[PDB]
Order: sequence, then C-alpha cells, then structure tokens
Amino acid sequence: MDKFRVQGPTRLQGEVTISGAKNAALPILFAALLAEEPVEIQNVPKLKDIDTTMKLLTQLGTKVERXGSVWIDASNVNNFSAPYDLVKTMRASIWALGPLVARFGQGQVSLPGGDAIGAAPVDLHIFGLEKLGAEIKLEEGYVKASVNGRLKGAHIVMDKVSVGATVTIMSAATLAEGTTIIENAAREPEIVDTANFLVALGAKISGQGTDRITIEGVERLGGGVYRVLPDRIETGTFLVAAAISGGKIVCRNAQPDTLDAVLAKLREAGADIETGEDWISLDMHGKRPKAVTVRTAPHPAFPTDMQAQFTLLNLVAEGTGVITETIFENAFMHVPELIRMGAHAEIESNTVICHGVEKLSGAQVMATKLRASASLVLAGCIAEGTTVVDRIYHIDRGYERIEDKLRALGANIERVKGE
Repeated sequence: MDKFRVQGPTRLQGEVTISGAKNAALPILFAALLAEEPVEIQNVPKLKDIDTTMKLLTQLGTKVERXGSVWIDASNVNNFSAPYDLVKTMRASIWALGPLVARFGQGQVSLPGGDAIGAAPVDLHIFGLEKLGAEIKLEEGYVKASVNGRLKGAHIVMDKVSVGATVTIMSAATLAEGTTIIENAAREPEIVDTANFLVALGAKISGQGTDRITIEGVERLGGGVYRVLPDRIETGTFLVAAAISGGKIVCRNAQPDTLDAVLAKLREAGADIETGEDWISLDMHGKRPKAVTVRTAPHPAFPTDMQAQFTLLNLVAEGTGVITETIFENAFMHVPELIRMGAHAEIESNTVICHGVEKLSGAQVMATKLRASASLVLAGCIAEGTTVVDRIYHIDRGYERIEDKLRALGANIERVKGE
C-alpha cells in the first residue's frame, strides 16, 4: 500500500501534458458497443477503470487491445451479459446496457446493490430505457433489458440532471426508430465528447452541451478513429499547482473552452493566463495568489471537482476568501488536514471561510477521496519540510502517475511502497 513522501517547499513550474479524460473515455468505450466496424479510441489514460472496462468488453465478445489508444472491434459481440465478478468495482458498468439493448435487442448488467431505495443512480437509466420502449426486469441480481425490434424515439424529460443517464439515453437513441429529445440533459464536456464520438460513427445528434439533446435514430453505426478530450480537472489541478507556488506552467494537450469558469477564477486570484487552441499557460510572476470567492454549480459554472484545489489556493492566498459548495454536501474532510499543516479556516455549513497564510508546514495527512487528495499532495509540495500523504490509492484512481508529472515540475516526491 503506497504513500507519497514530499519534501517542500518547491516552486512548481515548467510543462505538463494533460491526459485524456477518464470520464469521457469510459462512456465512449461503452458506446463503441454500437459500432459495427473497428474503432481506435485515442488519448485514453492508463487507469484501473479503463482496464476493468476492457475486461468487461472482452467478456461480451469484443476484440480489445491497448498501448496511448484502445482498439475495439465489436463487430462480433456474442454475449450480452456483464457479470458480478467483472462489474463489482465499477458502477460505470451500467453503460453496457443501453448499447446492448439498442443494437441487439437484449442485454443484462449485474447490480451489486447497497444503495438505499431513493438513492439508486440506476433508476434514471432504467427510466430512460423504458421511455425508449425497453422492457426492464430486476431479477437474479441483474438489471435486464429487452425489446422486440428497435427501440422507439421518445420525448424524455429528466427530473434530475444525470450525466450517467444522459449518456445511456443518448447512446441507445442513436439506433432507435425516430427522434428522441432529452430535456434537462447533463451539459458536461464529457457528454459533448461522447456525442461527438457517436456522430463520428454516423449518428445524428444535436444540442450536446445544452439542456436539450435531440437524436435522430439511424440503421447502424460504423467505425473509425476518435480522440478523447483532455481531462479538465487534471488541467485545473496543474494550473493551481503553479498558482500557489509562484510558478509558470504550460499545460499541453489541453482544451481551454472546457475551463471558462476556472480560468476566470484564476484571473481573479491574480494569474496571468494565455490560451491557444490546445494549450493553456499560467504565470504568477513569482507572486502570491489573491483570495477569491468560489461557488460551485452545474457546468458550465464553477466545477465542484475543483473545490478542494481552490480551497488550498485560498489557504495560502493574500486575504480572506470563501468556498461555497452547492453540489456535494460534506466535501470538507481536506480542511482539518490542511489546518494540521498550518492553514487557518472555519467550516460553516456548506462553506469554508479561508484566512490565507504565507507558509504551510509539512505533516502526516490522509487522502480520503480523489480531489481533496490531489490537493494534499500539492500542499505538501509547497509546505515547509516533509509531508507524507497516506492512502494515495484514491489519487491513483483518477490521475496517471501524478508523481511523475509533479517531479517534472520540480517537486521532490517519492512513491513509498513499504517493502
């Protein structure tokens, strides 16, 4: 079980190449089940969930192989069931359902369960599939779907914005007879990416990125090559790394338009930002950041996934700032950790009041979730002395060897194995 040992302080500066977004690669990989011809998915990160997905696809009869790309040949899918053993660690497995029933008229996915009635994300997926005409059975620890003939286009109104269900409905609708309109659709850049992938295969989709997506069903989907978009949260994390350390960083393989709110917030904190077609640069000029006000909200507003990083920024900024969380409740476990490192903060309901200090001090801190976790590593980089971040498996789930990227930026960081 790994930990990170970090020696600070170190200015984070230089260049970093942003990885493809896991959250776009996953739905695209599942959508490839719809493809009749070979597909090459480029820019796919090397993360556990990708491996799990490859294994799942293979179980269905898909030919799969990987490097930076993942090659999928779903021409011969011949099994329509995703078993317990293969789905247990990954809820995104539900994404196999829609493509299977849309293309083959049948599909089933194991449901580990555990969610309280009324707190089951699968519900929205089932809702959408039923709207499309599928018959759904909950039995034998599975969610089973079937339809005689083609799914049928429908006007669907989502009662809650769900990235997961939006992908299931959009994907399955590409092979339905008629037009499907998804009202209250999720707007995430990852949704736009998946839609663009589908269109590259021959689908007819419009409205992606807005609250209303319209899909005109087609007979079949083909194949080809598609490049997954950059990870916007990873980009944000590296931008913040330079912002809190007086550095200058250039993020390569980036997509500026997915980060409007984040860039604008960084500007407020005093950063000098430049953008290009596929890059973003941030320069602090050796200066300490200025405190800012942050309010999380649905895309394209400030992302909840950048909250911890901005909290850290405020904690070492000049002035007093407030971070308000409107999406996820209780997303503040990183705060007591930071306070152990010398930060000054008060948690008040759904907000964190930040009193910026000049320098942090190293400490033994614990990761307990992805973002707050990467934030702890960043704090270690700029803190005085030695910091040990425990439970880094959290970070590993969402960042491709973050220590390597940080090292290239000047960090003194070591992955400690305990051997």
